[PDB]
Amino acid sequence: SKLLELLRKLSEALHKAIELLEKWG
Amino acid sequence: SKLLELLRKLSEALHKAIELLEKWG
Amino acid sequence: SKLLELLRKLSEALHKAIELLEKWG
Amino acid sequence: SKLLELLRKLSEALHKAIELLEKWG
Amino acid sequence: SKLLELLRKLSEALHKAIELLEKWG
Amino acid sequence: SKLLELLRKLSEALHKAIELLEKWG
Amino acid sequence: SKLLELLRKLSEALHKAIELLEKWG
Amino acid sequence: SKLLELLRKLSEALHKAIELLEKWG
Amino acid sequence: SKLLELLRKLSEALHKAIELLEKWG
Amino acid sequence: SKLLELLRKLSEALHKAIELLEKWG
Amino acid sequence: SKLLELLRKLSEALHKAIELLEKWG
Amino acid sequence: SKLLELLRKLSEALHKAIELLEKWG
Amino acid sequence: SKLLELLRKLSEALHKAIELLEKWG
Amino acid sequence: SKLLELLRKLSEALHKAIELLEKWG
Amino acid sequence: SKLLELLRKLSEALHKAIELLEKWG
Amino acid sequence: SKLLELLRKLSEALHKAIELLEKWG
Amino acid sequence: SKLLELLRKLSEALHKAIELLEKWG
Amino acid sequence: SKLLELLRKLSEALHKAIELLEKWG
Amino acid sequence: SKLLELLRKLSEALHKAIELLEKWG
Amino acid sequence: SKLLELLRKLSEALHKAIELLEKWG
Amino acid sequence: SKLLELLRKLSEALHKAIELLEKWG
Repeated sequence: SKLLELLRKLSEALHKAIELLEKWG
Repeated sequence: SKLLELLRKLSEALHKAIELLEKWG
Repeated sequence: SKLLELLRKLSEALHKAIELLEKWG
Repeated sequence: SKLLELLRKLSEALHKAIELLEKWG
Repeated sequence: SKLLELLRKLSEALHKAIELLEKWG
Repeated sequence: SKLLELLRKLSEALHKAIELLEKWG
Repeated sequence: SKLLELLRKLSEALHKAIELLEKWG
Repeated sequence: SKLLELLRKLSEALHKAIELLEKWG
Repeated sequence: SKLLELLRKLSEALHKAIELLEKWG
Repeated sequence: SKLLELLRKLSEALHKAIELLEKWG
Repeated sequence: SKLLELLRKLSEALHKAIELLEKWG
Repeated sequence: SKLLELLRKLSEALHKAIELLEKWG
Repeated sequence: SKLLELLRKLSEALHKAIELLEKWG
Repeated sequence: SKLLELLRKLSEALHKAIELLEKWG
Repeated sequence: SKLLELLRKLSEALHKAIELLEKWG
Repeated sequence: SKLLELLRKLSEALHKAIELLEKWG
Repeated sequence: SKLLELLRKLSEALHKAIELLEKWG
Repeated sequence: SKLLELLRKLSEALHKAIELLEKWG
Repeated sequence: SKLLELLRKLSEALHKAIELLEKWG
Repeated sequence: SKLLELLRKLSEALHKAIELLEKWG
Repeated sequence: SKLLELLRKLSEALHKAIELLEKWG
């Protein structure tokens, strides 16, 4: 469960970073 | 522009698949 | 309903990729 | 050009089918 | 309506695939 | 050649029958 | 062989559509 | 059920034509 | 080759979706 | 099982198209 | 180049997620 | 703001990973 | 094994994206 | 056990610094 | 740039924490 | 070494957040 | 308050690091 | 050893001083 | 400004303690 | 050498913390 | 009591330093 929550947390950091790239470019 | 929206749609889907993993496991 | 949400999102991404293939090709 | 029109056409139909799965499911 | 729209869309994909066969053959 | 032509005419008819199914349905 | 298999498949589909046209009309 | 059957047949014909496209192309 | 291999892949998915529509509907 | 099989097949197709985009671009 | 490599890697993680979803589901 | 939100999201996952590391080691 | 390989995959994608942000920004 | 305790400690501080940056920025 | 540089530094730490989890797990 | 490598990494990131807080305040 | 909490946090991590140097030295 | 011991003693006094700054501040 | 200078000096000492744990460890 | 300059670094933070209490007290 | 305790601690660190000067010198 704690390794699934880490995956979820990592995933949503990745979505924010992609979101910033599309906002920029 | 089109490339970055494809990028965003991928990570939006990747997130929703990981959300499902956490809900299942 | 979330399994079908995931399915819908993947087909959206598939369509946008193939759209980009036609514009490039 | 013709082959890419076919991929796009097929991609539209696949999207229409998954859209009907989600409405029925 | 959705079912008939999908049948029409598939029918065009099939027609342009056969159009491509005839040109290639 | 003649066989590919018959394939084309068959698909033309199949598409025009589906078109009138949608018009009637 | 596959060309005639396809031709047979189109014919079988054309008949199913026409069959539904008569039921509806 | 009859429109769904018609739909299946069109998909089968469409895949048979793609088999030939792949071989010829 | 790669375009036609993708073309095949769309068809297979479309057929899987339709088989599910037919079973639900 | 069928929802997941179709989900696998969309991802499989989506991965193939992006592979082409990377070669083309 | 780098934008496309990120797109390909997103696709790979999306497929691994789904492969896991298919295994669990 | 968006950069700072990413930083925050990044170090939460990192804290979670180290918590896992601590529990495992 | 597969859950952790997925973790590695998201991690690699995250670093790719931030590498892009740094180059763009 | 002790050296991972130090990892956890630096992780807590790094997070608190980020949180201050985010509130100040 | 100090933000971006900072982000790059945490992304590196995250990756190494992950890489240790997968070797440990 | 791999653990110490991480710990050095966290030290770098913490010091650069502190440097940012000193510059901003 | 937040600034002072961060100083206390840093101080206590430094003490734990020096504790560790004592054991290894 | 005596150099390590003085280091520990220095860190101790530093912590209680910061502990006093936080109570006073 | 004096609290931030003290904060700078704390992290500066902590980094050097870490950097010496890596030689000794 | 580095152990001796850690000693110096700790001493300067110790001095600045006491100077703050004298200023505050 | 806390001011007097910090004073006792500082006295101890300085005495320890004297010891070291006596050993080296």
